[PDB]
Amino acid sequence: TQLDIKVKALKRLTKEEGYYQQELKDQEAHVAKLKEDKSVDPYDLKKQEEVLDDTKRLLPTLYEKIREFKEDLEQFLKTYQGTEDVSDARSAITSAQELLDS
Amino acid sequence: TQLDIKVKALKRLTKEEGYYQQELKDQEAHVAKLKEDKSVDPYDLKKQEEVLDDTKRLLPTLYEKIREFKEDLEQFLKTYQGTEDVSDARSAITSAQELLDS
Repeated sequence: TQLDIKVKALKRLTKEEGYYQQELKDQEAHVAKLKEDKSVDPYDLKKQEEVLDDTKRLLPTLYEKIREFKEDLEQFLKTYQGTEDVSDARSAITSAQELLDS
Repeated sequence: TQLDIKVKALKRLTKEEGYYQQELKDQEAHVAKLKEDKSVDPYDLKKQEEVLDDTKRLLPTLYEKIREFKEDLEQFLKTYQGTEDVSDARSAITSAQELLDS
């Protein structure tokens, strides 16, 4: 059903954001360790910093799509006359909204 | 040691590529299913295709960094005089090279 497709599209986008946020947190820990050790060569620290920057640039566009996907689902629900239970859809919208606000 | 830092830097990049390659494979499976179903609204399919395209854009820059990190490690080894066992380094270089050649 179209409802099901729109809900899964959003649920899968928010799950991916979580996945990417794990990576980003793990990379920052690694850069923190190198930055704290003054015996580390600035070039080896830079290689790692430049990689973090790349990962980070991914998030902005991801949040742009989470918003579109959320708005799409919300607009679809305002005129929905079907018989399906829309609780999962509402719950998906709330979780996405929480993320955008955080 | 500087050797260990360079080896790890590279090994973590090749492990990241594998992670991102899983995400990509899972997204194409999803888009594939929506593309076969002709009952699906062009816009819902498009939402998914656009996301796939983004995921893909991430790989090229990732391969560029694997090569740079590979070359940095290879260059470091040409003049290495330490006492550490460099088998792990050579092994890291080989896996990275396989990836880039595939």
